[PDB]
Amino acid sequence: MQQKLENIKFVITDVDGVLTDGQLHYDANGEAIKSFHVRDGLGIKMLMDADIQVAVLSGRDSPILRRRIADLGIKLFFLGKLEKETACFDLMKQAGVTAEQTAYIGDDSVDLPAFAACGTSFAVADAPIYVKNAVDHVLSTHGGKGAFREMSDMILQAQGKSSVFDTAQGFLKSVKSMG
Amino acid sequence: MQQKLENIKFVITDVDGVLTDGQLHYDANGEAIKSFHVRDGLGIKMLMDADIQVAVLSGRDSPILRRRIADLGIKLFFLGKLEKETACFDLMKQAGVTAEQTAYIGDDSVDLPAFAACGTSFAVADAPIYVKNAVDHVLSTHGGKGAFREMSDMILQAQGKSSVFDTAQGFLKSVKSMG
Amino acid sequence: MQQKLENIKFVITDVDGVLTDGQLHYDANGEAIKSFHVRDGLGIKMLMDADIQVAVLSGRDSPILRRRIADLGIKLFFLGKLEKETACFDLMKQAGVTAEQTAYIGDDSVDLPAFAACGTSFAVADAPIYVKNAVDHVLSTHGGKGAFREMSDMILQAQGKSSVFDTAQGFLKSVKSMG
Amino acid sequence: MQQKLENIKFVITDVDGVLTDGQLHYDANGEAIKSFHVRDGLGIKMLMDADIQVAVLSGRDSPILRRRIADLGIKLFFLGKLEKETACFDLMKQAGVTAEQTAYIGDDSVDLPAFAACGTSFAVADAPIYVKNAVDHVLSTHGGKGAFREMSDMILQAQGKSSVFDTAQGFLKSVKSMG
Ligand SMILES: O=C(O)[C@@]1(O)C[C@@H](O)[C@@H](O)[C@@H]([C@H](O)CO)O1
Ligand SMILES: O=C(O)[C@@]1(O)C[C@@H](O)[C@@H](O)[C@@H]([C@H](O)CO)O1
Ligand SMILES: O=C(O)[C@@]1(O)C[C@@H](O)[C@@H](O)[C@@H]([C@H](O)CO)O1
Ligand SMILES: O=C(O)[C@@]1(O)C[C@@H](O)[C@@H](O)[C@@H]([C@H](O)CO)O1
Repeated sequence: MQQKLENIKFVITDVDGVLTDGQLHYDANGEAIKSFHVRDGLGIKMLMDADIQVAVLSGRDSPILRRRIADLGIKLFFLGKLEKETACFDLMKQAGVTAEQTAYIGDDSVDLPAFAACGTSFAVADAPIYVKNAVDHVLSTHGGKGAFREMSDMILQAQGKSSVFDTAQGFLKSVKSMG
Repeated sequence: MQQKLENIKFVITDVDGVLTDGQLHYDANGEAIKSFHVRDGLGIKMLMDADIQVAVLSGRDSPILRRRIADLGIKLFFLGKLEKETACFDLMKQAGVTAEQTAYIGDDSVDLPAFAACGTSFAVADAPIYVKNAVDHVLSTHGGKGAFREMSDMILQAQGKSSVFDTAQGFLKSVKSMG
Repeated sequence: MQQKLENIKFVITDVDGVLTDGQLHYDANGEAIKSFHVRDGLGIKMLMDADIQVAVLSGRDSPILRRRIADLGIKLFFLGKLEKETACFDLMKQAGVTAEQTAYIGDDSVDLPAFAACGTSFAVADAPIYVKNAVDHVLSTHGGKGAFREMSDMILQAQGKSSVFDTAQGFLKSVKSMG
Repeated sequence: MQQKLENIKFVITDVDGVLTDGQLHYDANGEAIKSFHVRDGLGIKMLMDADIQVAVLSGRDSPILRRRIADLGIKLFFLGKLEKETACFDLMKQAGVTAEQTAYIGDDSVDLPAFAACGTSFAVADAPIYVKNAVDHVLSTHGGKGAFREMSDMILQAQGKSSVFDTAQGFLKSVKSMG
């Protein structure tokens, strides 16, 4: 993984079952709550601060997700988008990066075309076998439990930028970019 | 399981403890949130697209559940229905299928008559022993964690229709029927 | 456990960490959602139908809990009550039963006086060691995951009344008392 | 741990991933629900009653968190505070205690400066390796599942004050200070 992890400048993430644990919390009007993970959020800020852009690609759209996106300072994203191959290529163009500079993390069949578009692919731990087979690296953490952060930790460390998370002094240098 | 799985044209599912993990999220006015699983939802759409109808049978009713049902394009259902044997037979009549073409997935005693009505029965992994004893197949996944999708995956693969989930090209052929 | 389980006519249950998993879901105004378990609810109805009364004893009170209590047909209860010894004795008096006819299920220190008041005591699986030490029986299921139902199943079976849950015909005889 | 645990007079806790399991439950307007743990709450009251002050230190702020803080009788706290070293020292000054009388419990990189400021540090069980490496003691319980209570139990027992939790009589002596 080292040689691909080293050249990542852009990360695209699916939401449901990656940034969340797959649960859709309905009320009478549809999605009412989305549950994201706090250590994921910090990982997102760490990547951005380390000159790695972050994008969101989801087959669902909601004002809730759009709010979490704003909270995190995420700029590039396509929502309600079920055909994800063309979506990935469009996001890379906006990011000013190539496919081999791009990493994608997913959990289900809808992500299979995204895995094909991006140079590096990750699956969350609770992903089905046919998804795990299609990615470069299967993560040890379940979706919505820090799976993104585990990935972001890997990418940063590969590029020698682990101080932001493994030392008090490293964190307290990018602290203005953390929230 | 192959010979029964091959002839399934209709799936009836219980909600609480199957499509959910059994939790009822109350507020002051009763049920306030229901949590469904995203990979279950995709499995539901995949079955329908593969000419397998899907129905919901629940001993509880709520505007929340009725919304999730609408979101998924599910047509046939009986809610607030605790006597489930007659309910299953009525649903099969509406579906235009027979009992041996019908599969049911449940988690508790209330589902025991449904298991008797349908030709093929599944239990979620966290079902009690007396429920596991009564079904044809006990699933490895807990309710609300993809138990339905595990079943739907099994049914499709038995009928040679796994491409919709295990290949990017298969998924990107039924993509208009996925949401 | 058989000889005590056989003579139980009354069950008193704690809420947080027994009927729930211990989580308190706050909004700005305090408790906003309480999550109960569906298989617990059915167990509650089964006990009542088998001439075993059910009571709730909680150190917290909320309109949410009061709603779930009404939904279940539970009549006897004391809420916001942190001194639970006197509370248990008062509930037994209302139930028309004795201490050796009474079972209590708890998860934390506040339940320790309740264990002392009632003849039979249960601890949920995730209870601390000092709680497990104080009860007659430690359950295998975690609080809010069917711990009550596991107990209710035990009590009924001890008294020869397991048909209501382990047979379709048994369930479909008390079906009007199930919801 | 005994010699440090014995002289603790002040505990500072992080919220997300310690008092909660790391999940941020968004609606359209941001954080909509925070989930705390009931056995944690009792541990908080037990510490305070045993002349150990409790403080909250979080990089996030919300009316929800401020409500839970009020519910628990917690007085000292700094919210929305991402640089936590100076924050810890300020809290100790308000508490009238020293650094070697102070214990901190965290789960992520943002807590690394807090670990350095306080004499005794704890990590929740699901904390990353670089956090576990930085603390005096790694807890066996996951964040939001009683990790705080496990710590509070340890501190009290070290100081000979375990009766409040391991005996009915001990609990029923500080019962007015428990809620
Ligand atoms: O919202 C989050 O997920 C995030 O990780 C984001 C960060 O901005 C950071 O604020 C962290 C906490 O505030 C750190 O204690 O929350
Ligand atoms: O709501 C869902 O559960 C579902 O699985 C349904 C599908 O329509 C699909 O939209 C999927 C996601 O949108 C795929 O990324 O959500
Ligand atoms: O609300 C429940 O927990 C309960 O178990 C109660 C029962 O009344 C019953 O209705 C069951 C479901 O309705 C059975 O499918 O819900
Ligand atoms: O809100 C809680 O977490 C707390 O633990 C706090 C305590 O005040 C106590 O009231 C307990 C329950 O009320 C005990 O049954 O709740």
